[PDB]
Amino acid sequence: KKIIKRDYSTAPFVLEKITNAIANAMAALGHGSEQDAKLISMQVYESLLNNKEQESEYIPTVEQVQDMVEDKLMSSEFHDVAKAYIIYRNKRALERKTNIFEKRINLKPYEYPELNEYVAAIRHSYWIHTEFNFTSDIQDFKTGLSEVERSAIKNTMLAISQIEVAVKTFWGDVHHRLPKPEIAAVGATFAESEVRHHDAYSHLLEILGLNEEFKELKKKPVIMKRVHYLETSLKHAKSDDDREYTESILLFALFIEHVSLFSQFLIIMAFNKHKNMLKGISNAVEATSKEEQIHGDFGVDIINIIKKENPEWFDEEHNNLIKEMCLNSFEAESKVVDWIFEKGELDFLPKAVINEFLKNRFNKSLEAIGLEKLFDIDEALLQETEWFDDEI
Amino acid sequence: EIKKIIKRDYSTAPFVLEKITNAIANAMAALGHGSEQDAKLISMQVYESLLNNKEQESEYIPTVEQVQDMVEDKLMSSEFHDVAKAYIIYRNKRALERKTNIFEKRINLKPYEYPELNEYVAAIRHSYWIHTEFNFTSDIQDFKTGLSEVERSAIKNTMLAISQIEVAVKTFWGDVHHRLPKPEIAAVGATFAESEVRHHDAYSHLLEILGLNEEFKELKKKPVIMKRVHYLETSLKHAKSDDDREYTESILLFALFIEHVSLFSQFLIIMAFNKHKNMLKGISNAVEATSKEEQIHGDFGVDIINIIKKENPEWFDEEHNNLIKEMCLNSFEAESKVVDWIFEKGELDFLPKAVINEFLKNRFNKSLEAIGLEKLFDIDEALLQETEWFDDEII
Amino acid sequence: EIKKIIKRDYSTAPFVLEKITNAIANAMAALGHGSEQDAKLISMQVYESLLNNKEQESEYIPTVEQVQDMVEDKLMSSEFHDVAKAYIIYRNKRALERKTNIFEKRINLKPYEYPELNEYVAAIRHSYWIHTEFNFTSDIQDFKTGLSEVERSAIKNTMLAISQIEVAVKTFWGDVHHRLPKPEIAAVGATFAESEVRHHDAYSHLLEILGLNEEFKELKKKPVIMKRVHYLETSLKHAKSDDDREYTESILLFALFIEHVSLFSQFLIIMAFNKHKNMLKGISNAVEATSKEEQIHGDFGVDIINIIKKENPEWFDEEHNNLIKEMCLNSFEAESKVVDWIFEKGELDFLPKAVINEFLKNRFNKSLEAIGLEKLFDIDEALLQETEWFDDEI
Amino acid sequence: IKKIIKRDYSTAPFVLEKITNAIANAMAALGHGSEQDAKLISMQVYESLLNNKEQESEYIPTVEQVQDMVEDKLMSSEFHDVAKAYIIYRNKRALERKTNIFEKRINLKPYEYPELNEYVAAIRHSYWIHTEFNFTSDIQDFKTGLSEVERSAIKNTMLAISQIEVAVKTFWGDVHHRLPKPEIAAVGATFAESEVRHHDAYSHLLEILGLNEEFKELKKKPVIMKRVHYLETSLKHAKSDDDREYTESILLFALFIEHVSLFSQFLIIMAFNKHKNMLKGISNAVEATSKEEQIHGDFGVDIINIIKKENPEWFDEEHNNLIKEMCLNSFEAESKVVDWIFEKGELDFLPKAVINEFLKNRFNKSLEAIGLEKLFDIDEALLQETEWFDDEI
Ligand SMILES: Nc1ncnc2c1ncn2[C@H]1C[C@H](O)[C@@H](COP(=O)(O)OP(=O)(O)OP(=O)(O)O)O1
Ligand SMILES: Nc1ncnc2c1ncn2[C@H]1C[C@H](O)[C@@H](COP(=O)(O)OP(=O)(O)OP(=O)(O)O)O1
Ligand SMILES: Nc1ncnc2c1ncn2[C@H]1C[C@H](O)[C@@H](COP(=O)(O)OP(=O)(O)OP(=O)(O)O)O1
Ligand SMILES: Nc1ncnc2c1ncn2[C@H]1C[C@H](O)[C@@H](COP(=O)(O)OP(=O)(O)OP(=O)(O)O)O1
Ligand SMILES: Nc1ncnc2c1ncn2[C@H]1C[C@H](O)[C@@H](COP(=O)(O)OP(=O)(O)OP(=O)(O)O)O1
Ligand SMILES: Nc1ncnc2c1ncn2[C@H]1C[C@H](O)[C@@H](COP(=O)(O)OP(=O)(O)OP(=O)(O)O)O1
Ligand SMILES: Nc1ncnc2c1ncn2[C@H]1C[C@H](O)[C@@H](COP(=O)(O)OP(=O)(O)OP(=O)(O)O)O1
Ligand SMILES: Nc1ncnc2c1ncn2[C@H]1C[C@H](O)[C@@H](COP(=O)(O)OP(=O)(O)OP(=O)(O)O)O1
Ligand SMILES: [Mg+2]
Ligand SMILES: [Mg+2]
Ligand SMILES: [Mg+2]
Ligand SMILES: [Mg+2]
Ligand SMILES: [Mn+2]
Ligand SMILES: [Mn+2]
Ligand SMILES: [Mn+2]
Ligand SMILES: [Mn+2]
Ligand SMILES: [Mn+2]
Ligand SMILES: [Mn+2]
Ligand SMILES: [Mn+2]
Ligand SMILES: [Mn+2]
Repeated sequence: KKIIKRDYSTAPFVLEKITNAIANAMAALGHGSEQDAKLISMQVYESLLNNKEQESEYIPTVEQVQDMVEDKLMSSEFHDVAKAYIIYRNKRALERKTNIFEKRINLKPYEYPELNEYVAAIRHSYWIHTEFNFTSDIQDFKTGLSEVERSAIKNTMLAISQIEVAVKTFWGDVHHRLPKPEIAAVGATFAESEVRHHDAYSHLLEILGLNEEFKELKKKPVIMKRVHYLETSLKHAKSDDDREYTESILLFALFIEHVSLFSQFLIIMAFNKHKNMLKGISNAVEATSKEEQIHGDFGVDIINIIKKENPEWFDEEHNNLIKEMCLNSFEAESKVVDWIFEKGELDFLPKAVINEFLKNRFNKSLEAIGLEKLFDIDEALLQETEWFDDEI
Repeated sequence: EIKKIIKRDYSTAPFVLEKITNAIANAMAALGHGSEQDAKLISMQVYESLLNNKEQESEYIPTVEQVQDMVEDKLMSSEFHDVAKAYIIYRNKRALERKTNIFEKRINLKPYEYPELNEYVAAIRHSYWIHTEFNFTSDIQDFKTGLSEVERSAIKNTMLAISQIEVAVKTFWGDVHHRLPKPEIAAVGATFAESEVRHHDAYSHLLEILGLNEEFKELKKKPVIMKRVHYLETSLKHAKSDDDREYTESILLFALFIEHVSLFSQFLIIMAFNKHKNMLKGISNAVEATSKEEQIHGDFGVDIINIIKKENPEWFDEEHNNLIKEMCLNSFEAESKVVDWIFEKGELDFLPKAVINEFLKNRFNKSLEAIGLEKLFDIDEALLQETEWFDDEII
Repeated sequence: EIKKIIKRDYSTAPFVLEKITNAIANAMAALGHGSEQDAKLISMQVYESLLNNKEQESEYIPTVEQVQDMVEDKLMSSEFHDVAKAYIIYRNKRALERKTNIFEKRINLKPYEYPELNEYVAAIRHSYWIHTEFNFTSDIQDFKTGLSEVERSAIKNTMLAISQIEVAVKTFWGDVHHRLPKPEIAAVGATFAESEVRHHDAYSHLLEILGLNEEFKELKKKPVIMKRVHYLETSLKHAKSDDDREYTESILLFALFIEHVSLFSQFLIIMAFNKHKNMLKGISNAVEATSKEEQIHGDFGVDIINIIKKENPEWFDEEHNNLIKEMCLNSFEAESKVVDWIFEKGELDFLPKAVINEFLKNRFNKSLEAIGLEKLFDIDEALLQETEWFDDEI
Repeated sequence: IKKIIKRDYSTAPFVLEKITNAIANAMAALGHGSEQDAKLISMQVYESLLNNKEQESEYIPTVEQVQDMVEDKLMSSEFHDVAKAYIIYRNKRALERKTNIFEKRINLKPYEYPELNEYVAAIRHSYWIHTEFNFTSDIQDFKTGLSEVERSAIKNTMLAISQIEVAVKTFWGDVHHRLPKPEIAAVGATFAESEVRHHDAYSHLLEILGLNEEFKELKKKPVIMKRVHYLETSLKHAKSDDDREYTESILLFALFIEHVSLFSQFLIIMAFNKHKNMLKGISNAVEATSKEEQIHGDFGVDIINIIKKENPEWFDEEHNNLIKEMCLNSFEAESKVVDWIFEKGELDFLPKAVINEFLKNRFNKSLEAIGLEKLFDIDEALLQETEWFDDEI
């Protein structure tokens, strides 16, 4: 009575669909007739009937029906039709496969409609800094935070602005190498969120009087070693080779988007969760974290589409490079944290707790692709930042 | 005496003789020929000649460049000939370095070379909308049962015409930073690019809910649409060119004619329909929001063209102005034919083709005039006044 | 009774039944259905059906593909249906992988995919020439105290027209390996590129010694030349394109019309002069040497197009074929105008424009026919016969 | 004043009318002054030049000294506007006369670097095909005439040459993309075709010597993998879109790859024929390849010196330490290739010590050619043993 289609949907069983598929294979070779096709269809039907005998819960698949058609054509006089059927079916199956790097003729239907959720995610998360009030935050600096706390916040703000207050064009340019309408939609939507993040942190540098301090940040050794791993990771961002460009997406989504700013997002939101201070800045950092989580997630999905389509590319040589880069990302981010707390650590958020938080983020990134974790974790120290992931 | 000076930016400032002395002293120090005492002597000569021009002849304010020309003249009249020559060369080199090039990348993020362009990001953030904010329930009812066959055919054709531009992959603005590598331009491009994602989603939804998906796939086979695709593709011929001059022609025709005129006859039809018949409420709200964002898109293009013209005036000769004028006529011919096709089953009493055609002719003239070019069409101000309400709702 | 087999490379080899047995056993091993014993039984059936063909043919020799079709047929007739299906798919997959793609890079240097293309390197090594090998002394004497004003104007214009193409930077052949990344194509590219340096140096020297350097700088302003530059640039529109189908149009128009027809009216004019008037002995020698090298250049391009057509037949539709025929006519119109300009001061009695025009029309038809297209020009066989000596000199 | 030094440093007869006309043209351009005024200014320039000659040090004026003098007299005169316009026009003409190797140009002629045309003439002169040589004697020398030690050394030397030569080589043929000059395009295309000839020659030698199978397996040898590593590192930026990165590739390629990588192997084959009077055919082919490799590296040295002269800022201590670092890595790997060639034993007439000094010296000459200091200490006695090699080339 029913059939499971290729898209896993159920549809009413129509024997004429089997008859016509056989008749078309027959017509293509000039061997057989509508009468012969009807006979073969019945043989296929009688066989399906016998499968409902072994199991009452059985409903045939389109691929099970196809395998059966082929088997009956091999058992018949129409061997040339059987061979042509096998080849034709296999050719259509190969044509139905997707290539993320290849352009398509038609706009609709989408090849990866699940990616449309990323446009909806950013439209939901959409924010402008002008929606927040930084008045309490300015006062927290004037008459509520200690020299040690104010140095840590200043350094954290500067570290976020290093990445955020810049020209960011990776997502906006992703459609040049992944030429899909659904990816272009995501790319454009993410590019604009990067304009909003720039405007937020550029405003915060202004109102906090950190503009001069920001221009001189590039000359700091800790920042130069950070710029070095960031630029190394984006080495192939403009490459014409699809495998080289995949390395850029990988390191960018997994480590840049998902770990580079989160030691800093943690610090600002720690001050707020703990002391109920930095209200406006915390709101802006939380909204950034939410959009950064969406950015990294899309990258993880893109990598998994690439891996599924080109599994050969993901060998031991590739996996050792990712693990090499992951460690260099950690060592550089750990030294950024050391610089943030140059004037002293915070009793409520020590460097040890921040370092476990980073190590874990890097492991989750590795695990998201299908790689084994790189760091051993102190579960007790990690539990101290469980509140962060509950809020994002 | 001399109390004021006109600066390079044409602003006025109090006259300070030490500024002339220091400029001369620095030229002298660079060569090791002359002293502050000699510089002071030359400054006075410059000052005395500046007075001879003022109260003595026409009651003027000297310019920084008139001062510079005078410094050079006194240096040549003095013993410091090597200083005179070095001053001439340094001044000219500083003049060249001071120029902005929209096509060249700059070293530092701040200061911005074109900070006026930042207003376009603010404009789109203000005009920002998603179709999910509107309710198209009444519109679906109007279209399926509430419209006459003449009205329905016109609306269907208008919707299809908007969708052949809007329901497509649009990456021009998102890619503008490749040839115009400025942070402030990159910000505008990204914001405009996302606005096109929203425009696509809106008209794609409208094709779905109005049951026009099948008529949309078959639209490409229509002669009027093929003729439209032809001028649109001709206009974007150099959109991916590596020559800055060729690429400028693409920005020009795209901003001035594609962004400012191609969809506006259709935008006018939907607006006039709601205005007179109080129908197509949701679609009207969506068309109005698209019109506002298209006006912003074309405006940015106009500004970009005027920056390019100011920096490369040689590129904008009579041969290139005749090409724009010709393409403007081809854009009008094709859009006028689109309007004829929209009203194939009959014209609307409240909005005749004659009123639509004057509205288009005027939009094309404003585009030409916005770029310092001569108007192309002669306008009947009476037929044009019938669509004045449209420019009220967009501004 | 079956002693030989035709292999895939069309070579004949002794028939070995164990080769059939092992192919069946590998398909059987891959699925875990059957045994070596079952494979030998299927082999015997295959051998038996091959003999039935020998009964009907005569000295029937099976091909590897006929043996393959037979293996499949016996597997379908047997209990091993899964093995028959897997054999069909594997054989077909292996055949698809064996196909060549001119635009794709290969892993190994040897074996060559197109070894016939190596002949072009040998062809140029044979035709290789430097202008310094010829003597232009008699030519300088002819060009002053030997030619009439009509003859001298024609020669100067012919030389200038040749130089319009030859005295320039030519990098198409040298850059062909970027889009057709084959070692054998890279060899031809480099060899053809150097020949262009030799062609440039030749015509640049002739402009110097004939005192045509000033006339050459002001040739670009001539309407006939601007019209020529227009079709030449249109033809090379996609020469640096990143799309393989667009780039193929550039190779096509370039090899077929630019290389094989653009300079040939001029080559014919100079040759005619040495043949009939017995003059310009040095210049005729260089022109003949260039003609032979241009014929080699266009020929390689024709071979490249035929490889592309064989591999992507879908690309060569009616829309494509109408563009080639459109461009072929524009090439002819522009070249016919060039001939009119060469003879602005008067035609030559031994070589009239009508004879030159039939010569061109025919060259364009041969180009079209070389890539399997229809002959586009109406030919006066009598007027054409007047220049058959040229082709009987390349 | 009888003669003047021109911009190209050539001497020419002094003509005062050349000064008069330059002044008159500056005057004519503004409509300020006359030929009479130009003549007066010319004389002032002449008189001041005369003051530096007969009266001072028997000097010869240069075009730029005459130009500075013209400007000085114009500044001393009433024509301050033409004095200024002269200064600007002279400086504009001087800026236009500057060359940028990375930039295109409107006109084919005149050439910016006409000295580079000599490289096309050099290759046309050195042009050869392997079909011109007779390898009959060589084939038998290899099968039956060589000892086990000698045979192994020749086989390894041939395989080492072929590692570089039997391959697709497109660097020179692609140089015009980043150095877009007609004169560079001419050398590049000429050099690219010579590499096709080199490929055909060593591919034929692998065939006739029965080394095709040993060649396919050569890639798996640790010494060869180590060699491929420095060669690929050196050509890291060969396809880069940055002019400074691409310059590093040209540098390492011309100086070390072209001028040194194959020269130990070229020396082995030459020395063998010289001493043993065997491998006459192969020696002829090797000598012809050595001659064309010397031309290839020389053009590269000239290109680097043009780049250095135009962008001196690029050649700092950080850059120079990288070249010296890469030069040592090239030497280490090449010396390892020498050890592998003689794995079955050294040659009495050509020991590894003599080959190693020969290499060290070649690397020093490369460094010195682009104005860098040497790196290796040389044993002049061991080096003298290979002076015949440089005489042959
Ligand atoms: N509803 C059905 N009832 C019975 N057999 C079916 C049905 N749908 C598909 N099949 C089987 C018959 C053939 O063996 C095979 C392919 O048939 P076909 O008519 O092309 O449908 P389909 O599943 O490929 O979808 P589509 O209509 O989009 O091509 O699947
Ligand atoms: N020309 C033919 N030669 C051989 N078999 C054929 C031919 N035409 C149809 N068939 C058979 C084999 C196919 O699996 C079956 C259904 O046909 P068809 O709908 O065209 O393809 P399909 O179901 O395999 O894939 P798809 O739905 O992606 O088009 O009919
Ligand atoms: N206020 C002034 N009073 C008199 N002369 C002035 C004044 N400002 C500028 N000048 C003249 C003096 C010199 O000839 C020439 C350049 O002087 P300078 O001190 O560099 O100022 P400026 O106009 O270039 O501004 P800036 O501070 O941006 O360099 O302009
Ligand atoms: N090093 C120098 N050599 C020669 N002339 C000099 C030098 N320094 C200063 N001068 C002269 C010429 C300059 O036009 C003038 C003012 O100097 P400066 O402010 O540095 O340049 P400027 O006003 O022309 O341009 P800008 O202010 O835009 O950099 O003084
Ligand atoms: N000499 C032969 N005698 C009989 N059958 C043969 C012979 N050579 C090939 N075949 C048939 C047997 C199989 O059906 C089919 C493929 O067999 P196979 O052993 O792979 O040889 P081949 O022709 O593909 O060459 P290769 O050894 O390079 O793979 O061809
Ligand atoms: N793994 C297998 N699954 C199914 N059939 C197989 C398998 N291995 C061998 N065969 C069958 C089908 C092949 O055509 C035949 C000969 O095998 P094979 O030499 O590997 O391929 P082939 O001769 O078709 O192509 P080629 O020689 O070019 O690789 O044996
Ligand atoms: N032979 C000469 N005798 C005297 N002055 C000369 C001579 N040649 C050049 N000069 C001086 C005069 C002017 O100041 C300056 C430029 O003069 P000019 O006539 O343009 O010659 P040149 O050196 O630039 O060569 P060219 O003829 O190629 O332009 O050089
Ligand atoms: N139009 C002019 N305006 C100002 N000075 C001029 C003009 N024409 C000639 N002169 C002066 C300045 C020049 O240096 C000099 C010689 O003229 P010219 O040969 O044209 O340039 P040049 O010798 O400096 O460079 P070049 O040889 O590269 O052309 O005469
Ligand atoms: Mg189907
Ligand atoms: Mg200044
Ligand atoms: Mg096989
Ligand atoms: Mg001159
Ligand atoms: Mn961000
Ligand atoms: Mn981000
Ligand atoms: Mn839009
Ligand atoms: Mn728009
Ligand atoms: Mn040629
Ligand atoms: Mn040619
Ligand atoms: Mn070589
Ligand atoms: Mn070389």
